[PDB]
Amino acid sequence: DNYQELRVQFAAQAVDRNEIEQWVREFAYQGFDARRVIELLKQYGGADWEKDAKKMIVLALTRGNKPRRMMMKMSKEGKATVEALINKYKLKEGNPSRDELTLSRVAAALAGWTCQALVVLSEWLPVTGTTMDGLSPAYPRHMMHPSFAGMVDPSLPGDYLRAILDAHSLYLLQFSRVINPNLRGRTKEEVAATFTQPMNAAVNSNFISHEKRREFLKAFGLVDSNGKPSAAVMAAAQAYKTAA
Amino acid sequence: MDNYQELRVQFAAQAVDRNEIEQWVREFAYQGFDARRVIELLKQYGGADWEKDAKKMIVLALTRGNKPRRMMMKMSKEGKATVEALINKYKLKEGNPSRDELTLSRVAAALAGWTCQALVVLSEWLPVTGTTMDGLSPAYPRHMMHPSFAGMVDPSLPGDYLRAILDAHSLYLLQFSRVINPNLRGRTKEEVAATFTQPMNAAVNSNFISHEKRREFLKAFGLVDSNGKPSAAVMAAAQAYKTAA
Amino acid sequence: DNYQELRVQFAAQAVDRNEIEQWVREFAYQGFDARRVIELLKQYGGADWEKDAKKMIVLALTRGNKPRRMMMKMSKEGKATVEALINKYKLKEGNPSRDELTLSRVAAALAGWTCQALVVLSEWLPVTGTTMDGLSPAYPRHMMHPSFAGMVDPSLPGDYLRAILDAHSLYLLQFSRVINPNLRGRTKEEVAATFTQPMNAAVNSNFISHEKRREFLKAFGLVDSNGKPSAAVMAAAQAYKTAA
Amino acid sequence: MDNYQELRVQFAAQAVDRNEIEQWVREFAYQGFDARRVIELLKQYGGADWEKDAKKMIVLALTRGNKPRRMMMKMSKEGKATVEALINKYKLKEGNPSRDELTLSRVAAALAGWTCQALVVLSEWLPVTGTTMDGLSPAYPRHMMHPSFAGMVDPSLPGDYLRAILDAHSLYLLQFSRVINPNLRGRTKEEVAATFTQPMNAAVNSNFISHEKRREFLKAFGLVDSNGKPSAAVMAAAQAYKTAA
Amino acid sequence: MDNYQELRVQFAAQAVDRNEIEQWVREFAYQGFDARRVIELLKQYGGADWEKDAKKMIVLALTRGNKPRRMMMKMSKEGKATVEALINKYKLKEGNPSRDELTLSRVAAALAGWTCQALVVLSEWLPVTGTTMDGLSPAYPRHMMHPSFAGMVDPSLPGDYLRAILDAHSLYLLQFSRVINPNLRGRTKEEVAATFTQPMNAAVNSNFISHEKRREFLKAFGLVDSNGKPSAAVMAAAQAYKTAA
Amino acid sequence: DNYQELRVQFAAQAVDRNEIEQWVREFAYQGFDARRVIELLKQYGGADWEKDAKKMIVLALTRGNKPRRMMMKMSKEGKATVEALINKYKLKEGNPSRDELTLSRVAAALAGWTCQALVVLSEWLPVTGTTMDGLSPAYPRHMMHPSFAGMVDPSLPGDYLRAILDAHSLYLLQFSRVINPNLRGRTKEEVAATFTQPMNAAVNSNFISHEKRREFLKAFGLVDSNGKPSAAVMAAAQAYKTAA
Ligand SMILES: O=N[O-]
Ligand SMILES: O=N[O-]
Ligand SMILES: O=N[O-]
Ligand SMILES: O=N[O-]
Ligand SMILES: O=N[O-]
Ligand SMILES: O=N[O-]
Ligand code: NA
Ligand code: NA
Ligand code: NA
Ligand code: NA
Ligand code: NA
Ligand code: NA
Repeated sequence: DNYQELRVQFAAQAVDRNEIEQWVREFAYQGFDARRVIELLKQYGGADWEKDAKKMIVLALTRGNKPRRMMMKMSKEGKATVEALINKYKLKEGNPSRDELTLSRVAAALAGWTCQALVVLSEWLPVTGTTMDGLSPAYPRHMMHPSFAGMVDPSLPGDYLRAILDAHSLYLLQFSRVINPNLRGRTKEEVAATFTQPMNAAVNSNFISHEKRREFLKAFGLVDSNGKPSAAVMAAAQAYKTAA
Repeated sequence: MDNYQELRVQFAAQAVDRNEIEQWVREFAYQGFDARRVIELLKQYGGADWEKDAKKMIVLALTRGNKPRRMMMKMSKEGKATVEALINKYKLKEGNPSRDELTLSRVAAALAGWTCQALVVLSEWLPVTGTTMDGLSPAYPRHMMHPSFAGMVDPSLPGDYLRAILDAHSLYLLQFSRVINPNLRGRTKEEVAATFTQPMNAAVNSNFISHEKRREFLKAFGLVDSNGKPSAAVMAAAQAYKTAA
Repeated sequence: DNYQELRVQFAAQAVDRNEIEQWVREFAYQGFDARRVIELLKQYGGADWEKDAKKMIVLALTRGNKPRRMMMKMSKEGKATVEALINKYKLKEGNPSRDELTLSRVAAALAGWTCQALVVLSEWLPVTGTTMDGLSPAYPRHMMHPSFAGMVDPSLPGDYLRAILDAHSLYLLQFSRVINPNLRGRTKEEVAATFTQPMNAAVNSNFISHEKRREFLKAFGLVDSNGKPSAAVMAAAQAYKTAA
Repeated sequence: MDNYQELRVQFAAQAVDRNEIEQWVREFAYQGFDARRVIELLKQYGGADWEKDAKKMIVLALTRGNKPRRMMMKMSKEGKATVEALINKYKLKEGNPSRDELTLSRVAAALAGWTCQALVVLSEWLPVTGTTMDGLSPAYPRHMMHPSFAGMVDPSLPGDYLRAILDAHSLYLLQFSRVINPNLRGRTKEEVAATFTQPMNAAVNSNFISHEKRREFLKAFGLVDSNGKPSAAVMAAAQAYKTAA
Repeated sequence: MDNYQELRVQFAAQAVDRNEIEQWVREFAYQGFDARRVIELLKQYGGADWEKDAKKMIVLALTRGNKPRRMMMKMSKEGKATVEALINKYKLKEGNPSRDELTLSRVAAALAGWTCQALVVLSEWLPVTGTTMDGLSPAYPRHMMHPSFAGMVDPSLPGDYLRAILDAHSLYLLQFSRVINPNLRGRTKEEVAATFTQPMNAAVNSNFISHEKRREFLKAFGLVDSNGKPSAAVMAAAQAYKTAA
Repeated sequence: DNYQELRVQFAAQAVDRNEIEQWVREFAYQGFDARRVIELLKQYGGADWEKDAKKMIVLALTRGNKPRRMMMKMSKEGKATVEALINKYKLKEGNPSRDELTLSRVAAALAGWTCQALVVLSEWLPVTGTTMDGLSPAYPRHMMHPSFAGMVDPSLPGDYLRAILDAHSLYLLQFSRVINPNLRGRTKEEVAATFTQPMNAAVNSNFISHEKRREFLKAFGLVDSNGKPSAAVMAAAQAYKTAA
């Protein structure tokens, strides 16, 4: 048994690009499992799942991702509603197994609705639309949640895709610093290192086709019928370039 | 079949109803305290004695704070006995307990109409005195000198008038928050504001005391005129908050 | 049961200034209970209480307020005397109940004698008279303990009262910083925030009448027969104004 | 008698044999991992499946890191199942365990000849990308972009050529060590170098893969010519490391 | 009746007797050690061997310190055995125990008349050497180079002469306190002085060894003349302490 | 029993310089017991002790003084050798009793060989000869371990002795800072305060006579036949003078 010979023979094995890249995708970072999230919503929720999901998205966007914590500072009626949601959907916090629901996961799996809701919810978010407008004129409300990444069509022409992601990153920079106060004294590049992984995971996920995602981007007014980013997106992308 | 992509796209096609969503926002919003429950508990525990006891507890809250066991350690024998009896009768707690528990601060907040009037008498015995406030803004409104005041604000006031009322009140909240907490020593105005704006806005926007009755109190307190326009003293304090550090 | 109506009716209740101010006084900060202190001294001490109290005042002023701690660095004779005092008077430390004695409480309750003793004890105090003299010429020794606050007549004309308290505060500023080393890097205003509460409590307490307190101030040479502060008091008040 | 001074002086008179002492130095030198044991364990646990599984584990090491339980917490259901099976079959551990335990990093290191080739494909999915490296030194050699590369270095190369190869590799190691560890934020080049030079030199000088076969890999990778002279890209990267901060 | 105000005012009318109060001050003053008890314990434990053992313990205190168990860990077999026997015989402890316990430092302090003389021989083996002291003040008095020296000071010396003696001694205490404690690194002269002045003054003012016998030692040590006037070397060291940092 | 009289009579006792200085030496700091180290080596090692000691010195100089720690990062063969050494010689770490061996103690007790080995081992030491050469030209390799102190003849003329010790201290300054990283931000004088005690202990120990130590210094080329330090020693001494 010549271990040195086994080693050199191993090195002589093909470097199969197709095979290796498939493994990369198989082992890639995944933030959440959209198909499982919806399956669980339908399972626990039955006939009530759609309305309950909408409530859970409003909760995620205006109060956060800790159901037991938010209950401590809430009206009697609101607390009762959340209590019932926890018991019905077995809601957890943070990053449990894929067989468990969280408020943030509901928002992410149903991003088409979430992003639209941001238009309505703007002034009740941790970073408001008004604040974003100070950084870039008419900042797109549809981009104002990490859930937006799942609406991005990665097959857009490179320059258009980059503009969409840079624009969205301007929000992510502000949002990350509000949610995690310890990121306030860190550079843009350092903060980006913390939000790019989940962003790219959703951009490149197998959930919602390229064509359907671009349809959402067009419906949201983020790109025109030719896929070119809106003036507001271009402004925000430029603002990200010079952001600190 | 179980087409989750299809279910997701049809979910996205459903109405994003502004009126419906805004109702949910209100249902799920931050609540600092439950005024109706506070008064219910006062009446329950206090019976015929609740009104007088509530006034005592407000004076206690405004001059000694929100820690009944702590304040008893530095008090006259007679005062200590009064507070001891109040704790046992009303089951008083410290800080922020459940909705089913009373605290001194919650009594003051639930009964803000009286609390804000009492501030006129109590000015020189508050943690931040009226005299101190006067150095920051001339003739500072005494009615604004407790977090309880937020529950007297009418959120339907014209944007500029509402902003002035809140900015003026925030001048006090800035000083008060720094005095009661030596821990919040070297932080900026905005960092201190982050500690008081959430409970402030919750009381401003709560369903307790109608918009009209709130404005009536503001008028009675001399903080706004018949049209809701803030007084000279309020405007002065709002400007002082803008330039405050 | 209309809770909103109950609330507005409550607001319509009179704001009785006399009633409210009486409550303020009833609930006011009290540092110690002078009447109880003397009662306990007489009870535990019997025929020996007066002499023992004098010893306890010397202990409080030259060693501090921790009887068990000071015993660890004391002559055999001194240790035995303190041991006996602890056992006889059940002496405690810090802020126990009003039914318990401490060395500092004895000094405070019997401030008339304590303040006179300071003349003799000056160079053995944590802040010496010599040190005080560097800050203000001929600093009044009678003011050199927190116990002095109980000798202040709050009915003195405002300017005279202010001068007395400012003069006393010059000492309190130095003393607080010696006893609590963490106050050394804090501003005068910040240090004042820590000594003004117990000071004012004693100034405004119901123990020893206005007339009798002013008699002490006159006997100590701190005010003249017309209540006007001495030159030394005025000097110290001015020194406090410009102190850091 | 028991003359310890005499025994000590006669000990000092004994040979200080350079060849003997240098052999002891080698015997007792730092070892980061045991390549022969790694391959033995792979063959033992894997059987007919070991080669394909090893390739998977190398891709896993290079794109997700050295913590199999941690990476599983953010992975597809299918990916998680593959990794779970790999852990159970090969008894995978994290960090630096005993010689009798496999880790993902050890698989990559023991099979560096293949690992370094895979880096050409994997460039844009590594913690520090090839594109990032190109900004620091133009056309940075992809084959050098893993600590595994140290095991491909022939220590018998002429002094200047060896130094260039190692300096060029160290440019990557500087960036890589800072990226994977936010803990090593505000430290200098030399302080970061202190964390990677020991395992680097151990692999460079190890008895695994002959000097001649190592140089053959370097030649095949286009890093040196037929005489062992480093490529233009290697020289550029060596210079970049000199002036790096 | 129980008129506590009356009792308090009549208490204030009682004599504030300077002589009586000053006696109490002395009774209750800080005591660092009890010299009479130290010598009693030495005689008790040591019997016929106490004098020689005391000298050994003083040499031990001055050259190794006040931790007998610690010093044994870095000592010859013979030295260790001597110290071990001394610990068992005299029940030696570290730091500051009760009056009924001996320490090495207490032996040196209780027998300061001999300790200060031994410093002349021991100069170059102390934590701060005489040579080091000479760089700060020329011909620094060796007799002053231990805290034990404080017990040789006559507090009845004229104010200026006493101050000079203590200032000169304090120059050593400043250096000594900083050397034996790496913990007291970045503190000022006054902050270091706060750590040594209390035990210094206690020994200066203690009832052990008469004022006259203390001055006799000072004269014998060449530190003062027949009139109590400090030597040139003492004056030089006093001036050095004034300008020291 | 007059304790004051006993005290003054004690002071009247002779200050015997011979007696006192003998006690100083008896109680002096000792880093290790060379005679005991060799006795233990011979006892545990029997016929193998000399070869094993050489291995242990190479271990001490190239890996350090923690046998169980170094084993964790070592070849299978090397680990087995060290394991056997630990079991045979009952090797410990740090500062155990004199009846226990450590790797550093073997190197120190057999310094004559250790110092020669440094010539061979230079580039594998924590501070290399190459590094030392940057500070002082042709730095003497024989000085590059704390073990060297036991080769120093304290009877050398003062200037020659000082030059030897200053030269050796240049290495000790660099070495101490590498082994103890917390000494990096400390002054030369502060670092010296940590290495001078063990240095002087070995310089002045009763192990290996003055004549034999000087013979080693001459054989190592550190002094000439007249005891005068080499040019390299003088260079290093000067480098220590101006070192930070
Ligand atoms: O991790 N986003 O599918
Ligand atoms: O928390 N104010 O309703
Ligand atoms: O608290 N002084 O009565
Ligand atoms: O640790 N590389 O053999
Ligand atoms: O503490 N000296 O008596
Ligand atoms: O401590 N050296 O013998
Ligand atoms: Na998404
Ligand atoms: Na309302
Ligand atoms: Na008093
Ligand atoms: Na090899
Ligand atoms: Na005396
Ligand atoms: Na040695």
